[PDB]
Parts: sequence; C-alpha cells; structure tokens
Amino acid sequence: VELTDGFHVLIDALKMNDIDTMYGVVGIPITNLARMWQDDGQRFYSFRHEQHAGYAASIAGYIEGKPGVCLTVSAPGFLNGVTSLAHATTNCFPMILLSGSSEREIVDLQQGDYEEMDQMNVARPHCKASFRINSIKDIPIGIARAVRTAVSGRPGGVYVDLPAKLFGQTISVEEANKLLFKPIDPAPAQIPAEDAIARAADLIKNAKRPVIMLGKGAAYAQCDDEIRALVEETGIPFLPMGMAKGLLPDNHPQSAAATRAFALAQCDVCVLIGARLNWLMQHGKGKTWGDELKKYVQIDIQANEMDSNQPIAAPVVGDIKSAVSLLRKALKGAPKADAEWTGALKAKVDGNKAKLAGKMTAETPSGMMNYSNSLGVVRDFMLANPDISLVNEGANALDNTRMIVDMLKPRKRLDSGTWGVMGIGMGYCVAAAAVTGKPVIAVEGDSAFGFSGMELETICRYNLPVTVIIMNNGGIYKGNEADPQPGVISCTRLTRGRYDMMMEAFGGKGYVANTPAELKAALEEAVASGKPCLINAMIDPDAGVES
Amino acid sequence: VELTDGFHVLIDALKMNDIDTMYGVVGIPITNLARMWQDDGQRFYSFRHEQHAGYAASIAGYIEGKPGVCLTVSAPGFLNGVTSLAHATTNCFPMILLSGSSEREIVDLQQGDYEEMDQMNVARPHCKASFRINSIKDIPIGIARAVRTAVSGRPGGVYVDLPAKLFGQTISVEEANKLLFKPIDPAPAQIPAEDAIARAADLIKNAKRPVIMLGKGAAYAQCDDEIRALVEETGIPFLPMGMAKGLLPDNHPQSAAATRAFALAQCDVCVLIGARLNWLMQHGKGKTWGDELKKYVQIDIQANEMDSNQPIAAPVVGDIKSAVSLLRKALKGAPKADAEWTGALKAKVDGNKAKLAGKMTAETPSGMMNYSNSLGVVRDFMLANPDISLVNEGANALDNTRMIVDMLKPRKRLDSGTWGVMGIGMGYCVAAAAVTGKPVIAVEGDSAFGFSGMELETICRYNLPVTVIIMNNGGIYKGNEADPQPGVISCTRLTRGRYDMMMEAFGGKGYVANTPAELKAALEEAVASGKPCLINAMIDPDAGVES
Amino acid sequence: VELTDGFHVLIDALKMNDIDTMYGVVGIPITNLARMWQDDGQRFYSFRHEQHAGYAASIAGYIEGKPGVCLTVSAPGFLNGVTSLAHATTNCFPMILLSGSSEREIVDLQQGDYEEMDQMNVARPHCKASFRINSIKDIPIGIARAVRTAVSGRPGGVYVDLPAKLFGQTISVEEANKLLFKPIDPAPAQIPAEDAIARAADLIKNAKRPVIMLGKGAAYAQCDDEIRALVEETGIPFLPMGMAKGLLPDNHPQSAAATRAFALAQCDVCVLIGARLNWLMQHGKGKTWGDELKKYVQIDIQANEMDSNQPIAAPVVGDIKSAVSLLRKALKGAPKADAEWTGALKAKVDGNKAKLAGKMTAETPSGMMNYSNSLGVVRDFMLANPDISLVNEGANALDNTRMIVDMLKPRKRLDSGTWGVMGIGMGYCVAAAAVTGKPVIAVEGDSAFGFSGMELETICRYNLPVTVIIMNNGGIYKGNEADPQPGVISCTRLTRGRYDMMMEAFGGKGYVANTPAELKAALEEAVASGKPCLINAMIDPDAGVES
Ligand SMILES: Nc1ncnc2c1ncn2[C@@H]1O[C@H](COP(=O)(O)OP(=O)(O)O)[C@@H](O)[C@H]1O
Ligand SMILES: Nc1ncnc2c1ncn2[C@@H]1O[C@H](COP(=O)(O)OP(=O)(O)O)[C@@H](O)[C@H]1O
Ligand SMILES: Nc1ncnc2c1ncn2[C@@H]1O[C@H](COP(=O)(O)OP(=O)(O)O)[C@@H](O)[C@H]1O
Ligand SMILES: Cc1ncc(Cc2csc(CCOP(=O)(O)OP(=O)(O)O)c2C)c(N)n1
Ligand SMILES: Cc1ncc(Cc2csc(CCOP(=O)(O)OP(=O)(O)O)c2C)c(N)n1
Ligand SMILES: Cc1ncc(Cc2csc(CCOP(=O)(O)OP(=O)(O)O)c2C)c(N)n1
Ligand SMILES: [Mg+2]
Ligand SMILES: [Mg+2]
Ligand SMILES: [Mg+2]
Repeated sequence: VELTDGFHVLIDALKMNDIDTMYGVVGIPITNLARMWQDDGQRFYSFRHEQHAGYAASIAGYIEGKPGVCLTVSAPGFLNGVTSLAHATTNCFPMILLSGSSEREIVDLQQGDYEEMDQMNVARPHCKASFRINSIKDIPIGIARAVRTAVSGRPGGVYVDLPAKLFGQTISVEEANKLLFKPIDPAPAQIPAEDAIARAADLIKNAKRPVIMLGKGAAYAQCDDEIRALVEETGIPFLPMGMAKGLLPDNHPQSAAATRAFALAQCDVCVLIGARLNWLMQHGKGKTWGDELKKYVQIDIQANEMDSNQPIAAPVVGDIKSAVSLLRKALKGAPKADAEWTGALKAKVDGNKAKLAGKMTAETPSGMMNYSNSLGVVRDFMLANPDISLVNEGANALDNTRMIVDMLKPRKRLDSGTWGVMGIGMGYCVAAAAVTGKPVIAVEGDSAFGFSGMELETICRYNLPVTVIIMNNGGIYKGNEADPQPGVISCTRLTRGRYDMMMEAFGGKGYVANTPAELKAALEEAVASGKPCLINAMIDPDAGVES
Repeated sequence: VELTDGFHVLIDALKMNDIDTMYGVVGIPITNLARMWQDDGQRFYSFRHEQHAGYAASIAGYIEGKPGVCLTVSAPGFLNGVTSLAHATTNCFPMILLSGSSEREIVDLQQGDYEEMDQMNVARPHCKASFRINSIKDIPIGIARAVRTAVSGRPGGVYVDLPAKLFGQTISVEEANKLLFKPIDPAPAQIPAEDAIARAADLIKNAKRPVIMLGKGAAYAQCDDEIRALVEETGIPFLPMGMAKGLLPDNHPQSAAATRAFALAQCDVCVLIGARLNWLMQHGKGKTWGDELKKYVQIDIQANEMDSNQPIAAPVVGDIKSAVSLLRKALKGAPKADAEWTGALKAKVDGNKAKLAGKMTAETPSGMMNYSNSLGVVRDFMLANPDISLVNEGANALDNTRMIVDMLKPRKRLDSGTWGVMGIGMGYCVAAAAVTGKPVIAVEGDSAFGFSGMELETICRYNLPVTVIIMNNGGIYKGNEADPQPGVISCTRLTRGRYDMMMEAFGGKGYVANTPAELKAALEEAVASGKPCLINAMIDPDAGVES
Repeated sequence: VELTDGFHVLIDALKMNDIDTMYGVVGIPITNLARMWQDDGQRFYSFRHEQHAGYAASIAGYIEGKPGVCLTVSAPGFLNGVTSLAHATTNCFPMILLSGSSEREIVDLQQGDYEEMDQMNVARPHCKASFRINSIKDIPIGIARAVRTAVSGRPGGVYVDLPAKLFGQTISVEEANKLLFKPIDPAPAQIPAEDAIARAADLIKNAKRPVIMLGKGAAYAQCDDEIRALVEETGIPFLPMGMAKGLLPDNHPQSAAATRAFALAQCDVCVLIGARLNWLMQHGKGKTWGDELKKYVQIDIQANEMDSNQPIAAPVVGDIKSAVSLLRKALKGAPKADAEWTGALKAKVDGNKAKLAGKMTAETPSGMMNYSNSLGVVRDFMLANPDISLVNEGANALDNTRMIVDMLKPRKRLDSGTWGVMGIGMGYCVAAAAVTGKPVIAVEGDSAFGFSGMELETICRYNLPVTVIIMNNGGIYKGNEADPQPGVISCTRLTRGRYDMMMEAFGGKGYVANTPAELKAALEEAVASGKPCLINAMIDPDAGVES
C-alpha cells in the first residue's frame, strides 16, 4: 500500500483550488514545502522580507480575484507576514497566509519552544478567519475553508497555521484521493431583491444633479462592461477612487475627476459602487459634501457596511455585477442626466485640465524637476502604453501621480490603499509582473521606497520587466529642512542617494534623470528592454508640500 | 497665565525619566513631536522602516538598562513597530513603543478612520502592558507606568498609545510642573530568602561535576565583577549563552564553551544564572543532558520561570546581583571544584581549540573563502580591539561567528536572540553606535542582511562608525542549489551581489574581500576610518551546511 | 508493565501540590475526574452554577494562601467559571480553573464541535497565565506552572485547559513516578533593599500626622503579629479596608476607622500596606485627601503598582512580611506618633461611635427595621463570637455592615471586593465553611442574594453551618419606588418574598425576623445549631438610600 505525506497532500489541495504561485521566504520548518512546490512545476518567489512577500500575495489577489498565497516560517517570520495580511483584510483583498509553526505541547505550556507563539490567536484581528490544520486528513477541508473565506462575502485575509508535525504525517494514496476535492462555486453571486433595485432606480431618476462614485470594490468585481454601460446609458457623471482609475478610462467624457470637490459638494444623489464612505471620502460630511446630508445609493456585498457613516437612502446589498446588471434594466429608457449639470462639470474639467497642462509643460533647472513636469512624462507614456501596471506610493509622489497619470485600463493602478501604507511598492511590482506577464512602472517617493527597497534584488533575480522611478527629492515631503541644532540632521531628511547604483549592484539597469527629456528617454528604453530597471528622477527638494 | 501643550509635557515627561534618544519614522500625527524633540536638544534617529527603529530601541534597552524608545505612526507604522516590541518582550529587553493613533469616536464605531486600528488592543500579546494616554494631565503618570513596567520584574516591551488629539491639548505651565515627577527606584533590587541561598549553596558544595550557565539576563544585570568573582572563587567551569559571551572574557581558563556538549551531558549540578532552560538549552532534556534530570540551581527575577521545563532543586528568585552576592558569601571558604573535573574539561577545550585553529589557517581560492578562515580574521581583530560592538545574525554566519569570535568585553555581542530573528542587524548597528559612542562591526549572513539592508542609508546618513561584513555565499545556507526546472532559480538562492556598490550609493565606503588578507586589511582600515563601511566577503557557495 | 492514565496522573499531581478540595459542576468530559477525586478520598463540592463554584475557589485561595481549584466542563460551563477567575485575578486571589475542552482538530478548523471554543485564548484577559496540557507526560509540569503562577508575585487566577483526549492517555507507573514532583518554594519571599526601607523609615519619622492603610493584601500575607507590632510600636493611627477588617481588631485603640474621611484628609504621610490607591481610595485625590498630594509609603509585591495613580515618595517592593519585618527594625526606638494627632482622631472616633450607638438602639415598627438596629444585633453577636466568617454584599447591606459589624479576627470578613461584585455570597459561604470547618454568617442584600440564591440548596446538601441573613427591604437600594405606568412594576422592585420558605424547600431551617429581638434569638439559635439556616430579616422598604 503506497503512501503520500503532508507536504504533498497540501501541494495537491492548493493546486486543486487553482493556486500555482506562492510568495514567501524559506527556512525551518517550511523550506522543503517551497522546494517540492517548485519540483512539481509550480512557481515560488523568494523575497528578502516576508512583509513584501505578503504585499505581493495581497495584490495578486486583487488583480486575479483568487487568493494570493504567502508562505512564511514561525514567530518572527509569521509576524512580518501578518502585517501584510492585515493590509489585505482592510483593502478587501483575498489572501491566504500559510505559516509553519512549532510544537503544540511546548507552545501551549509557554515553555520557550523554537520560535514560540500562538500564531493562530495573534492572527485573529488581522484576518477574516484564522485556522489551524493539525491533521493530514483535514488539509483538503482546511484549504477549502481558507479559499472560501478569502473570496466569499467581503473578500479579505485568512490565516492557516501549519504546525511542523503536519508535514511529515503519512496517509494512503487511496485515502488521499478520496479526501481531495474541489469547492463548488467559492465566490457565489448574491442578487438583490426587486424592491431594493427599484428604490435605487427611483432615487437616480428623480436626481437633479447625480453622480457615481466607483471604488476598487467595483474594479475588483471584473464587470467592466456592465459598469461602463450603466454610466453611459444614465449619462451620469462619475468619479473614480485611486484604484478605480482605469475601470472606465480616466479621459472618458463623463469623468468629473478633475472637478471632484465641486461635484461632491453640489450633487444631490451619490451612487457608491464598491466604495466605502470612509476617510478617503471624508465620511460623507464636512466641506467636501457641502455640509449637508446627501441621498445615497450604495451597492456593496457587505450588508452591515450600510449606514456605517451616513444614512443610506437606497442600500443595494449584493455582488456588484448582479446589482449593476439589474439596476441597468430598471433604468432602461429613462432620461439621461441633465445637460446643464453634466455640461457644467465638463467645463470645470476642461478648465482645470488646461491649468494642469501648463504646469506640466513648464521649465526647471537640470536636476531640480518638480512633480508636474516629471510626472507629465509618465502620463504621456501611459496614454500611449496603457497595458502596463502602475505601482504608486508616497506623499507628494502619490497625490500628484493619481492626479496626473491617466489610466486607460482597469486594475492596472496599484497604490497605498485604504491604510495609506508606505511599503507596498516592490512587492506589488513582483506580483503585478508575475500575474500579468507584462511590464510594470512604479512611481515611488524616496521615503516610500525605503520601506521595501531591498526587494530591488528580488526584482532583478527573477529578471522582471519592472521600471522603478524614484522621485528623489531628498526627504519625507521636502528634502531641505534645516538642521535643528549645530551638526544634527533633521528627521525628514533622506540622503539624495544614487538609487541607480543600488539597482546596478544586483544586476539591474540604472538611470539618472535630471530633466524631463532625460526621464522620457530612460523610461522609453527601460520599458522597451523588458529588464529590471531603476530611474533616479532628481526632484527639486523644495517642490513638495507637507499640509 | 502661561500655557504648555501635550507635545511639550510629553517631551518633559520623557526627559524627566532620563530619555534623550528616540528611534523612529515620522508622518501623521507625530512628525512635530519628532521635530520638537530635536529642537529641544535631544536626538532622533529616522529610519527607513519602523521595524528597524524598533530593533534599535530594543537593543538600546539591553545595553543601557533603561527603556529604548521607538516612535511610529498609526495602524501600518504601529504594526511594523509592534513586531519589534514582541521581540523585545521575548528577549526581556526594556522598550517603550510610542505610537500616534487616530480618532477615538471613529475607531470605536469602526467607520473607516485614517489608519484605523485599536492599536492598544492589537499590542497586548506582544508587550507586558498596553496603555493609552488620553489626556494631557496623565502624560507624566503614563510615562512613569511605562518605564516601571518596562524595567521592573522581568524587563520587557510596553506600548503607549498617543491619540492624535492628545498633542494639541493645553494646560498651564504651573499645573504641568506640579504633575511632572521622576519615579523613585523604578527597577528595584529583589533579595532572596536565606534558605533559598542555603539550598543552592548545599547543591554546589556537594557537586562532583558542577557547571555554571550564564545567560544574557546575567549580562543585562551589569554585575560582571560579582559574577566573575563567583566563578573564580568556586572554581566551577562556566558556559556562556550567545549574548553572555564576554561577560567573563571568552578566553577565561574556566570557560568550557569549547566543550559544551560534554560539560552539559556529564555534569551533576547545573547553575543557571539569568538563563532559561528553553529551546536554546534543549529544554533541560534529551541527548545534550545525558538523558537524566540534573540537579538545577536557578537564579532568576521571574518567580514562575521556575519549573517551566524541568524541576529546579534550588530556585533562587531575585535580581541577579543580589542573589550572586549572597551566594558568594554562602560559599565563602569552601573547597573549589574537583580538579579532575575541571582538568578533564580544560583538556577538551584545548584540544578543540587546536582543531579550530587548524581550520582558520587553511587556504582557499580567491573569492571562495570558507567560514573558518574568513571569521578567523574577525576573531584576531576582536582580540586586539575588544571595545567594539559585534552584531551578528544568519545561519552559518551566526553559528560560526559565535564559535570563532571571542568576546573579551560584556554586552558587546548583539545577535538574533531567543526567536532567532533575521532582521536585527542594521537597527542594532545604529543603536549600538548611538549608545556606546564607539565602533560597531556586523557579521551578517546575506539572507539575514536583506531583512534590514536598506538601513545602510540610515547608517550613512548619521555617519556612524559601523562596518558591515556580508558573508556573501549566494543564498540561504548555500548559494549553489540546482535549478529545480529549466530556467527556474531555486528558492534558496540570492544574487551574489555587489553590496559594496549599494553602500557606496549612499556615501559609505565599499570593499570586496576575496581572501583572508584582503578582508583583514579592509576590516582594519574600515574600523580605523571611523566612517560607515561595508565589506563584501566572498564566501564559497558550497561552504555552509543546512541541517 | 503496569499502567496509569490521565485521570490519575492529574489527581496525583494535584495532591502533590497540596490540593485536597475542588469546587465545580460535573458533566462531559470531566465527570469521572470528579468521581475518581472522591474515590481517592479527596473532597468535591458540586454547585448549581459554575460561577458560584468559581467564587468559592477564589475565596478558598484568599483564606488559605494556596490556589482554590474550580472544575468545569467545556464552552458554556467554562465561560461561567472564567467570570469568577477574572474576579480572583482582580482581587489578587490565587485560583486555578480546570476546564475540560473538546477535540483540537475540530475546534481549530471551527467546524462546530461539541461545546466548541478556544477556551485557552478566551481565558487570556481574565487570568495571569492561560495554559493547556495536551500530553499525559506534561501534567506534573503543567500543574506546577499553574500553582506557581497563581501564588507567586502578585497572586491571581490561572486557567488550565484539559482537552478531552488527555484523560484517557496511558503511561507506565514507573514513568509516572519519575515525572511527578513537588515544586520547591512556589511562593518565595522577596526582600527589599536597605535604602528602600531607610527612605520609608525617614518619611514616617519626620511625619507630623501619619497614618497606616491596611488592605486585604496585608490580610492575605498572614503576618498578623508583624503588622500589629509595627502599628503598636510606631503609635501610628491605622485604617483598614473592607477585608483588612479584623487584621488588627476593629476596636483596637489606634483605629481611626470611625473618623476615616478626617484622617485621610488631614494626614501628611500615608503608609499603604497591601492596599492599592484605586477607586476604593478615590485614587489618592479629590475631597477625601484634602485636594493635595500626600507623601506615600507603599509596600507591595508588584513593582509596577507604584506610581499607578499618584507619585510614591517611599516605594517598598517585596512581600509584606519581609518588608514590614525590616521596617520595624529600622524604626526601633524612634518616637511614637504625636499625642495631639492620635488623641484628636480618638476623640472623633468616640464621638462618632456614640452617634452610631444611638441609631442602633432606636425603636422601629415590627417588620420595618432599619439598617442600624438590625445590624446592631449582628455586631453584638460577632463581638461575643468572633471566630466566625462574615460574608457580606449588597448596597445599603454592605456599607452599613462594614461600618457596624466589628471584626476581631483576621481573614473572617469576605465581601464584594475590588469589583463590587453582587454574586459572591453563597459560593463564599460554601468555601469559608469548607476551609475553616467553623460557622459562617452572611449578611445579604435581597438583590445581591438573588445572583447566587439557588446555591442555598448546595449549602443544605453539604449540611454546612451557614446562616444567611437576608436584608429583605424589597428592592435594589429601596423597596418602594412607585409604578412608572399604570400596571407596571418599577425596575428596582423585588418581591418581598419568603426566603425562609425557599430555604426549607431544600431541608434547611427558616426564620422570619420582624424585630431586633426576633433577629437576635434566631441568629443565636441558628449559629448554635450548626445547621444550614436562613433568617428573613424584614427591613423597612424606605430605610435605604441610593446616592
Ligand atoms: N464583488 C463585489 N461585490 C460587491 N461589493 C464588493 C465586491 N468586492 C468588494 N466589494 C466591496 O467594495 C468595497 C471596497 O471599498 P474600498 O476598499 O473603500 O474602495 P475605495 O477605497 O476605492 O473606495 C468594500 O466595502 C467591499 O465589501
Ligand atoms: N536583573 C535581573 N535579575 C535576574 N534575572 C533577570 C534579570 N534580568 C532578566 N532576568 C531573567 O533572565 C532570563 C533571560 O534568559 P534568556 O533570555 O533565555 O537568556 P539566554 O537566551 O542567554 O539563555 C529571563 O528568564 C529573565 O526573567
Ligand atoms: N504577600 C504579599 N506581599 C506584598 N504584597 C501583596 C501580597 N499579597 C498581595 N499583595 C498586594 O496587595 C494588593 C492588594 O490590594 P487591594 O486588593 O486593592 O486591597 P484593598 O482593596 O483592601 O485595598 C495588591 O496590589 C497585591 O499585589
Ligand atoms: C508604514 C508607514 N510608515 C509611515 C507612514 C507615514 C508616511 C506618510 S507619507 C510618508 C513618506 C512621504 O515621503 P515620500 O518621499 O515617499 O513622498 P514625497 O512627498 O514625494 O517626498 C510616510 C513615512 C505611513 N503612511 N506608513
Ligand atoms: C524573520 C525571519 N524570517 C525567516 C527566518 C528563517 C531563517 C533562519 S536562517 C535564515 C537565513 C540563512 O541564510 P544566511 O545567508 O543569513 O546564512 P548563511 O548563508 O548560512 O551563512 C532564515 C531566512 C528567521 N529566522 N527569521
Ligand atoms: C454582577 C453585578 N450586577 C449588578 C451590579 C450593580 C449593583 C450594585 S448594588 C446592587 C444591588 C443593591 O441592592 P441590595 O438589595 O443587594 O442592597 P440594599 O441597598 O440593602 O437593598 C446591584 C445590582 C453589581 N455590582 N454586580
Ligand atoms: Mg520624498
Ligand atoms: Mg547566505
Ligand atoms: Mg435590597
């Protein structure tokens, strides 16, 4: 009677759930899992820190709509990875953190085992569900639970604890076959009732100055044609959130993005589609919303997200595709949004875009570029070459890139997210490049970048087509804050370093861009090469604002 | 009537408790605390990731015996820091993590605040106590509690939550000066009963083959002369744990370190001074202890550490200085350890040191050094220059450096610790340099180094006298593992990179060392320069072992 | 080769740690543990709800100074018991909650096992340490850890999770003998340094108007002669906290209890001995302390209790016996406290006691007694018969009994404690009677009593010499609050019921007392009988105050 072991049953269970990639860092007790994963023909990305392996898993989950999988070791390794897990859960990104753990007997009596921690219990606040698979016969069920919990309802992070003793357990191949199974429909459709849709339809029809807010929940739903048909048929102005950019092209004629404050402040009805009324929307109150209570339509899969901040007139609970599909039929043949309202917002968009175009064309000293004329180059490149992932984080480097770099394609812009995390950059680059098989451009603030900068070597080792643009202004916000005391450097200062040399240290290609023309020629060559590159864009230290 | 604010009451409260240094990363809502700390004339070290600012804080606590203070932002920055607090708590290092947090009203209803998290609750498993100062009037009491919890009993990490709204509250200077106070005797002496000492004296006096195990709790106590006087007066051979190296000079004639296996297996009485019978001691059982229950004497400030793993025949609960002083007087004038026991171990030690000296002088090809002849250079240098901090982490780079590099001075060796953390290196380097005012050498595994390597820029930015030695063997354990499939790199491989170039990129000095002679010249020149350096030591990819 | 099993190894380990009593409620999976405990000759008290079995365990711990042991079942049973555990931890009472739990495999995958819960993790905030014993070979060590954690440092609650699969495991009797052991010195003495004692001695010597506050930490320490010698030699007025009553007799001439507010408000030095500066001491501020900062001496075993509320001038950290013993020698031959100060407080005590004596002698209608003339009877009885435990809880029934019923003997008064728990009554009665083997009187508020009233049957079933006096005023605070609406009873009303009938329902003796003479004759007969009794004392519904 032939046997298989815990390593292989786990490998098999994972593949049966359509996982072919893991991002992690090896060591006791999980190194042979990673090796056997690779021997079997599946792929494993080894990082330099588990946090970044974890941010990679998280964004692979957003892009693909199946859980990104992170593999770590016990205690300190697990902790690093659980920080990324927390991030996924907050952003609604499906992810599974697999971590090796130590001996139950010793850990439960707190005796001081190798890398001792109840990792299952410390994971709890940072994930939807935290499980432990103790027995080889329970791996198929455990992985099914983890995948279902990650992708169903509101997607998010799940932790699966893999005690060291799990892997060496044996069981007959005949029994293993009998236990291995594929979950039916792990991310089911959830459809709203007629009267929920009808209440929303009547709000929108009687709106005088409506608006549609698209969030990354809408972008994640992968129903781009449905969402676009709703916008185009209703005639309603729309606004995308940071990662909702590209769902409809950012230069779509119904986009009120360039006149956002005016549109939010002046609307009567606001349709939230896969967008929370959280801090990124000023909680639906204050000066951004005209100091009044709007009448909201909200489409979300989480029922208790409704009324979380402001009362919602028309709550529609269900998956966005189902809900939008039904709303479109309820609104069929109704009048389009008021020409006076839509034309007024278009006039503000054109006037604001002309104002921005002047900034981008302006001239600056060599090596002292500003955020406008530097990011104008990236904008032009991205309009001509839209099938490229855009990774973005920082302060001035984020806000200006979101404003300037138009996305024409959905789920391409990958940014700091709901928590404004600095640290997501290089991990996002590795994952985006692994799952798309297409180029990646990153626009990194120099402070932002240093949270994950050592992963430059990971990008080189896997020869990925990623181009990292460092907005090297020499600091957090600004690069010129005076010494507080004689001989003491200010806390916001960073070395205006040769990040291009760092990239070349690990086999990558380095550029220094002192002018827009130099940034353009470097970017065009980098992306064309298909090789790991870094462009050190030299930005005026005083160009940024703090706020 | 004149007023002060939360910022300054916190600065004054910290200063009153003898804090003059913080390690952190700035941003909302805590940047202006960092600035005013510097304005007032105290020092702030800005890092590239909060985890490494936290590892610095942790080892500053070990070295000085007063809490290392780390300052982070809310949610994601807090999470990064709290991973280091965990480490502090596990290693018994006094540390305070100060983090800004968001708005109470919004976080408590989970509405989606900027960087939303119950950071106070999330910290609880990773610290001794988790507090929050909500009001200006409680800052001095709050900081007093933090410093007492951190340094008293078993020392460890404390989290203090600093809601954004705390800093802008105002109070009169006269009221604030009445509230501000310095705690009396925050880490008190705790003296054991006479019969506790008598029970231990009895076991030692009747031992045939006694051994003293010194742990890093003994080193932390800073009573090096007392511990040395106990060892010399009794004539008992001793064994240092990883960071107890140098407490007594590693070349002391009574050291049994080079014959640890034999000494532990054959002893009858084992005297634990500030050392746990945890995984680093194989839990007081198995082959390493000759498959028998030794008679244990244990000195520890934590009462319930006794009988955690094995029954302790002579528990002595109290601070190590107090206990050792009493034990010495209790053993005064008694005969020394058996000369055939201490002679047997000395013969083993000399024979084992002879075998290692043979390896350290062996010859290897250019760019293909092994761990003996490369680290033999570091050994010779540290014998000549002992007033230098030795930071160390990795697998082969750790085990071989702990074995080969003799520490003649206490609290100089700073390594991975109880959790075997990869990531402590560059943070430890910064704190060590800061608190000692003297040179630091780091012997880093190349995998190890990648967990904090971006902090090279921090080391350069503060112009610290730190020399980083990368044991560049091309991977985890080894750098030569075959491609598991055509064109697919193995998971344990790293780029054999130019880490020297990376250092040069931020204004440091980079060296490549292909031979022991090149490593020696470069190490001597680097330490003597007083400047940030990195030596890329080229190790044979097949040199290291795995299991 | 002869075998033993998990049940017996646990029984043996428990007895070796000097436990002979358990309080609990049986059922799956722990009923045979309770039976075998009894078969072996040890005693088991079965309650009607685990909470009250738990309050019994907690107070057995206070009285004896070794952990009270509660035995419960999984999920809902455990939860009930953990509520008592939390109470023990808050009051610093040594206690161990043993709970059966379900199958690891099923619970860790949250599949819906019988009584599913991670009881080890939900215990965490309510105890000092929460452990789980998975393996038969680890029971001796697990029980040692639990006992050491309960009684060492600051005493408190420990949870030990006993998975169902533990009990049926086998091991050789030869190996069981080898693993069973008795912890050496689980509650060690901890002695303070000379200079800590000397700083306190100098504060007390230079005090103009000193005072000693004795708390239940001092009463728990069982060093009654030491504490009394300190008071009598220094000549310092003293004040006892609720359960510190009787440590010195309440009518001791140096007691300033009857003039408490004046003494706290007018002192310059305050010596806290085993007493926290918490809500029961108004946090050392406000009108009770003259709106000024006192200079404090505090003796406590928990080092970080110091400066928790107010700055402490003379912190003495150590066990009370050790600390008081040393302080007494430092103060030897020094002048006694000022006659003008001690005589002034005595004059207020006498005048206040005369004022109280008039209230107690006053006449009331039959069936409408007040708190003074009713509790005056209990007072007289307790002076004549002091070797009786006094259990007490309620609002008016607590405050008036603490004021009126003088305790002449230590650790006899057992009350609501730090949390002001209603619910501790009948459990306290069962435990007090089990551990003392002497009579118990309970003074219960009628609302208070109903939290544990069904345990009257437990008291009868074990034929315990307990007399429950219900202060039957017909409500919470007052028994006469008008109906808020027509036909609706007010929320503070209770049925003025025949609690004497309820007692007789289970074989006990019932009395109704309508007058002081009737209460006196019933109490004298009840206590003389040595049988379970209840006196239904009919109190005027309008006699109480709410505040
Ligand atoms: N397929 C889906 N159907 C419905 N709602 C979804 C779906 N996927 C995600 N969501 C919801 O979308 C929301 C995403 O909001 P958020 O992350 O704040 O986006 P943004 O920051 O772009 O506004 C979440 O509330 C989540 O529950
Ligand atoms: N001042 C002190 N006096 C006595 N014991 C101490 C003191 N400081 C720390 N300890 C104890 O020392 C121990 C440290 O042991 P550990 O971290 O395992 O060292 P190692 O890993 O070197 O064996 C802890 O159990 C801690 O309670
Ligand atoms: N043997 C002991 N030695 C020193 N301190 C003790 C001892 N036992 C208990 N304590 C301390 O006594 C205190 C009890 O305070 P508390 O329960 O508030 O008493 P009270 O309510 O009567 O003031 C706790 O802080 C506890 O740490
Ligand atoms: C994990 C974490 N730690 C700190 C912070 C706080 C922060 C917000 S923005 C920022 C850096 C801004 O500087 P950058 O150079 O990137 O951008 P620029 O203005 O163009 O110069 C930090 C540190 C966050 N958000 N997350
Ligand atoms: C936070 C964390 N993540 C992973 C790990 C697991 C590990 C233990 S040792 C090691 C690296 C070994 O390679 P290195 O190059 O440093 O040493 P060597 O080539 O043999 O000289 C890892 C990743 C740990 N301990 N902590
Ligand atoms: C577990 C719990 N739940 C509620 C409460 C709140 C409370 C405080 S006092 C009290 C009852 C007071 O009435 P009683 O009849 O006992 O006394 P008297 O004035 O003489 O009529 C309650 C319910 C507490 N403390 N604990
Ligand atoms: Mg910057
Ligand atoms: Mg290596
Ligand atoms: Mg009542």
